[PDB]
Amino acid sequence: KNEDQEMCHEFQAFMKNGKLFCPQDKKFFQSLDGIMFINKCATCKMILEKEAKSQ
Repeated sequence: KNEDQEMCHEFQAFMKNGKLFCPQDKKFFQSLDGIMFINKCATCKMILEKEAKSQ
């Protein structure tokens, strides 16, 4: 429920077995939703890199 457990909600689908390919179609930048997701993209990506430090 809280974003403190699943910060990546839409980008999650962009994860291929632990591989987050955020760089896909940022063209959405031409819109607010795109400007937003794109802002959460580069960020949602580092969210996965954090799991690599736990193990």
